[PDB]
Formats: sequence, C-alpha cells, structure tokens
Amino acid sequence: NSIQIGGLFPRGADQEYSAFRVGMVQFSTSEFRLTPHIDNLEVANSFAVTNAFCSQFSRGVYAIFGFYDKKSVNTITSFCGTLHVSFITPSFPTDGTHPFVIQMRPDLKGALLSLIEYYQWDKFAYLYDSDRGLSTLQAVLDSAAEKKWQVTAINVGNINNDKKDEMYRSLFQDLELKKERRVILDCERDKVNDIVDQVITIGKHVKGYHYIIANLGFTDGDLLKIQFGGANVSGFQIVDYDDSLVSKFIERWSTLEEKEYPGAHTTTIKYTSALTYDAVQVMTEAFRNLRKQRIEIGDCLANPAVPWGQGVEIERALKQVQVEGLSGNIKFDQNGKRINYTINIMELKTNGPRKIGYWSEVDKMVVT
Amino acid sequence: NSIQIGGLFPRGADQEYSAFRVGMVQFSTSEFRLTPHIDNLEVANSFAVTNAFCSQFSRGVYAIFGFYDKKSVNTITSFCGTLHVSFITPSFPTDGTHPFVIQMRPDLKGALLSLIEYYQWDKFAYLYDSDRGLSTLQAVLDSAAEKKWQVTAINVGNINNDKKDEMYRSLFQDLELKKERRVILDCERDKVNDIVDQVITIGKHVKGYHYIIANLGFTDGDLLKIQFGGANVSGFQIVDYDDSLVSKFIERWSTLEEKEYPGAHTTTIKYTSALTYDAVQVMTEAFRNLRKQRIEIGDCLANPAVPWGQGVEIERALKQVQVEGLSGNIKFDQNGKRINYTINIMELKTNGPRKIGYWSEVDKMVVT
Ligand SMILES: *[C@@H]1O[C@H](CO)[C@@H](O)[C@H](O)[C@H]1NC(C)=O
Ligand SMILES: *[C@@H]1O[C@H](CO)[C@@H](O)[C@H](O)[C@H]1NC(C)=O
Ligand SMILES: [Cl-]
Ligand SMILES: [Cl-]
Repeated sequence: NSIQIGGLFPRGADQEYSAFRVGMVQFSTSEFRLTPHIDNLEVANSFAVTNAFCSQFSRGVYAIFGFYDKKSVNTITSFCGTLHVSFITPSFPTDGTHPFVIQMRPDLKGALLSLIEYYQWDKFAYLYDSDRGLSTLQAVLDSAAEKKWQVTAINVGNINNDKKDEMYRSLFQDLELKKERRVILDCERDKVNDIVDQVITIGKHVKGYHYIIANLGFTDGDLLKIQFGGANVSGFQIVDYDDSLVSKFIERWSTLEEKEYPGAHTTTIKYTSALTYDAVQVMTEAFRNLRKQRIEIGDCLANPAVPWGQGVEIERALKQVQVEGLSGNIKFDQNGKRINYTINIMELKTNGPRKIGYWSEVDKMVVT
Repeated sequence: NSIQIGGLFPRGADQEYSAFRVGMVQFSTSEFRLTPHIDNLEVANSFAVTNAFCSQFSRGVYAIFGFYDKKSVNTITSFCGTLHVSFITPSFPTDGTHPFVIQMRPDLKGALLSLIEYYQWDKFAYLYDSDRGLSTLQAVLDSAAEKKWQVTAINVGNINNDKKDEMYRSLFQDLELKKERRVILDCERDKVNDIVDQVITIGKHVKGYHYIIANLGFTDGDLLKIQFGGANVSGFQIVDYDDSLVSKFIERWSTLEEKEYPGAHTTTIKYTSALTYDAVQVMTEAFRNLRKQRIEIGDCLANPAVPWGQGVEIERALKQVQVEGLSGNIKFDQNGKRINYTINIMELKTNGPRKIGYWSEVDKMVVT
C-alpha cells in the first residue's frame, strides 16, 4: 500500500537528496513504503514552484516534501493553506500563521540573541544577505532598541560580483576605523569566505576580531578550514556528533558509495541534509499513526477552489509526531513549528570546534 | 477595434477604480477603446493572485493593470517575466530586474535620504511596518553606516491590535527617555494615527517632536487633520495641485457624482488613484504608438511554458511612453522604473501644508 508523496528539490541539492534516499531505506517497511515523485527546480522561481506544486497536486500526492526561498515562500504558504496540502520542509522557518506547513528547521533567532548577550556585546556589525531572510534582522534591531546595542546593519546581499572589491572597501571603512571588530555573519556560506578573506587581505587587527556565524551548521563543510588568523569564532549546531543516534547514522553514512549517494562517504552531514532525513522519519511516522488509528486516506486553478477533504487529518498526524532524529528531539506546535528542541553553542578552539553549551526556548543559554 | 486588458484591484480600492474609469473616459477615442476585465481580490493572497493572473492570460489580454503587495509581488514578477505579459502598477516599486513590470510609482528612498540630510538629523527613530516593504529600511540602515547616523529601527508591523497598548509602552520607553524626538513613519496610514495618538496620550514634549511621513501622499485624506500638538511634520507629494494639468483634472473630479464615482467629488485625489489614472494614459499611448508604427498584435501552467510572442513589442511600447500626468513627468527606463520625475517636499506650516522644495534623481533636493 504505497503512499504517494512529492519531493521538490533545488537543483544541485545533491547531499540533501542522498539523505532523503537513505531515509526512505531506513524508515520504509516491507508492507508500507513512501513513493516519491521528484521535481528538481529553481526554487527562487515562483512560476516554476507553482507549476511543480500544481503538478504534484494533480497527481494526487498525500503530502509534499520540499524547499522554498525568500521569493517562493509565499507561493508555498498560500497554495498549501488554500488546498490543504501539507508541505514538510528544511527551509527557513516563518513566524506568521501557516496552516499546512511543517517547518523542520528550528528557529535560531532566540539562540542568537542569547549568545550576543552571553558574550556581553553592546556594539557590533550585523552583515546579512538580502538574498536571505530578514526575520533575524528585525529581531536584532528590535533587541538593540531594548538592550541599547549599537548595531551597524549592512545588507551585504546583492553584490554584483564586480563592484564587490570596493563594496567591501566602503564596508570595512565604516567598521575597521570605528574599531568595530565584533561581527555577526548572517548570509550564504560563500559570502562568509568572501567577507573573511577581505579582513585578512587588508591585514589589520586580524586576530582581534570575534565572529558569530548565524546558521545551524557551524562545522558544516570546510567552513572552518578558512584562515581566520587567530580571530575568535562562534556558532550553532543542531546535529550533535556525540549523540548515540547521530553516531549510529554516521556509521552507515561514512561507508556509502559516493557514486550512488553524492555527498555521503563522510563523517559529517550538512544540517539541511540531516533535516531532510528527519523529515522522512516524520512523514513515515505520521502515515503509520494514521494506519494505527484506522483513518482511511486535482486542478490547482479549479474555481471554486476544492481543498482536499482529508488534508486536515494528515496535517494533524504530522504535527503530532514526536521522535528523536539527527536534529535532536523533534516535536511540533499547532503552527508546524519545532518546539522543545536544543541548539548546541560552539566555539572554535585550539583543538577544533568545541561545544561550550546549549540553548532551548525554556532555559535559554546553559554553559557546559 | 477594442483592446482587451485585465484589471486586478484590491477589494475596497474604490477611489482607485473610480480614477481608472475616469481615465478610460478621458483617454479613449471613438475608434479605439480599452476593454477591461476586472477582478477584485485579496492581493495578499498568492493563490488568488495566481488564479486571477492565469484567468486573464487565458482570456487573451494584451496587458494587465493591477496591484500587488509584499506577499504576492513575486508571483506577479515571475509570471509576467515567464509569460511575457506586461503588468502596469501603482504598487511599491522593486529594485531587482523585472522584465514586463511597469512601475508607475516613483522610488522614494532617495528623496527620503536627502530630506534626512537636509534637516541635518544624526539620531532618529525609524518606525516601519513589517506589513509593508523593507527596501527603505535597508537603504536607511546602509546610509546610517556611511553617514554615521544613530538609527533606532523598530518594526511596528504585526501588532495584535491587542497587546498594542503596551507594545507602544515599550516602544516609547526606548524613545521618550532617550530623548529621541525625530521620528520617521514608514507604515500604513492607520498605524500613523495609532502612533501619533500614543505621543499626545502620554503627553511629554509633544511639540518638541519632528515627524517625517515616508509616503508619496502627504496631504492625502484627513492624514493632516490629526492633532500633532504643535510638532513639526514633513513629507512628500507627487501630485502638485498648483500644476495646470492637475488643476484641470480636479475641475472635473470635483464635480463627479459620488454614487457613480466613489471617492470622487473632492478637490484632492490619493496618489495611488492618481497613478491609476496615469496608468490608463500610459496604456492608451502605448497601444496608439503600436498602431502608428503599424505593428499588428492560453494555459498558465502549460508545459513547456509558451510565452506570448508579441509580448516584447507591447512591453517596449509601454516603456517608451513619455507624457505628463497627474504624477508629473512620466518616463521609464528599460527596467520599467520611473525616471526624470520630481517629488515635492512638504512641511505642515501655520496656514497648512506647504511645498518647500523638490527632489529629482539628478539634482537631489532643491529649496524653493
Ligand atoms: C516544551 O516546550 C514548551 C513551549 O516552549 C515549554 O513550555 C515546555 O516547558 C517544554 N518542555 C520541556 C520539558 O522542556
Ligand atoms: C533624466 O534622467 C537621467 C537618469 O536619471 C539623467 O541622467 C538625465 O540627466 C535626466 N534628464 C534631465 C533633463 O533631468
Ligand atoms: Cl586599536
Ligand atoms: Cl528634555
């Protein structure tokens, strides 16, 4: 009795798709199996996302796993909400009410604000990507008013890859001389290197800097292979490689064939890929729970809109799932947001990245 | 030889629709006439906007006049760009590349930055609406870094209409005591009153405040009927009631029947309605120019996408239009952005709102 689902993957999301496939093997059974229909697309393109979503809807899927970005998130939220089709995603979470969107990614804003306070910063630069979210900007600016921080918030987004050389010159002119060496990096991975390299290049107090990397994958990729030149570096991690569940997963992931599973055959996994694997567990558990409870379960532009009648039952089952995964304890509130999770707080130290503590909604920051 | 166009109106946009209809009467001829197909919808709803756009596309329209907001703008940009359907709009302009979107509204960021500098502010609050744009935020924060301003940027958006009373208490706690009385209001009209009333309510230095209203309709509605309590108030205006063209328009608008034309029978017109009237002139002129040049001119989700072959000819004709309208000189760059326009700079003075100067891209601010 195969369960039809959609998968909407950004082009080039190879490791995430490998993790998706490993999840299907691990969490599938002899009798029950998810049957995915995969669309690879440019998620920044709302026409493309709309077309993929509607195609999946017309096929008759029971849920869609996928990604969105800043430009397409409203298409996903509006179509899911209108048609009662559940969308499970590792993409950035949103604060608004969004029925039918299950957000695997824990919110990071609270942990970031707690870390700023932990280091007792009161003056710092916030370098963010216009090509990324803005919920974190807002939160930082709003906290600055309350906490009396002096924030220099520079949208490092939309760089012509041309004037780049000198959009950094004016950037560091403001910082370097204002003797502002506490810096939060909230952008795409590549722009991190591009900014850090600009600090060592114009060699000045290179080691006097302290960077906070505002993402959930501090130790992902060769991120920490950069030449920070003795500067302090801190960040966040949702995948704890010392946890029993993660260690067992890596025992397998580390042995996989690269040809079959691009991005595997390593001892680490990107947090987005980990969340993708966890999403498969969540979906499998939801459908298994519908079976236990004996709950039996086509035109996108049809007018009037015909929402899926059973949609609410699947949405409910998904949000009621409680399991442990690669991203720790997984539990959802009624709006599809992660709750009762933990984010590990990391510092780059003499012998490599080290966990110095953790953050939860209830307790805020706890030092190990 | 009627020309089929679409019209996508927000529910309750009565004056704008009246101005649209008055435009059709004024700019239509005996032989050539625009035949609009109107959809009234919630523009914040991307499903609804997608459905309306696709319905218009399948009808065979030659262009669409309409509105979007922050949540639906990407649907409009992506669908227009993909299908080569031109969208002419009074809604907020965007900075990205957007083929096939003609933005009637002049950019305001430059004028705002020039006005801040004119008053020689170096410390101020920027109160903005999360339920509005963020391009202006970015620009202000980016200028603050360069100009060494101290900006307190508070997202007054998303107020539960409940905790409101005390989300203002914490708001003014930060401001009132930090003796920050220079304030930029960049939000929806209603939230202006809601914020100003909170200043007079907690009566303290009420007259020591200076507000800048960041919109293009300083004298629109009863906006300036508020009790500012002697505070200074400045703003922007794109409709100049002393200009000959505007005066002639008002000679008619002031006599119209309210029953037939809701929002008319007044001596003023909201800037959004003025831009709507101007959009009709622009569309009429474009199609007339296609005729002069002897240039002869259905499934939204069709795969592969089938762009309209003649789409590029209409897009070109629209962007080449150069006329005077209610919003002054109308001319477009290749990205559909207004250029060579003028924004009037206004202050509220003893005898009412007064023009103190103007701003253009080329000259920045000029004092009268
Ligand atoms: C789980 O989360 C809720 C809401 O954040 C919190 O109130 C509750 O105390 C948490 N439970 C535990 C055991 O941390
Ligand atoms: C019109 O706009 C362009 C670009 O902003 C500018 O370079 C040009 O000088 C302007 N023309 C006049 C007469 O202001
Ligand atoms: Cl120094
Ligand atoms: Cl005082």
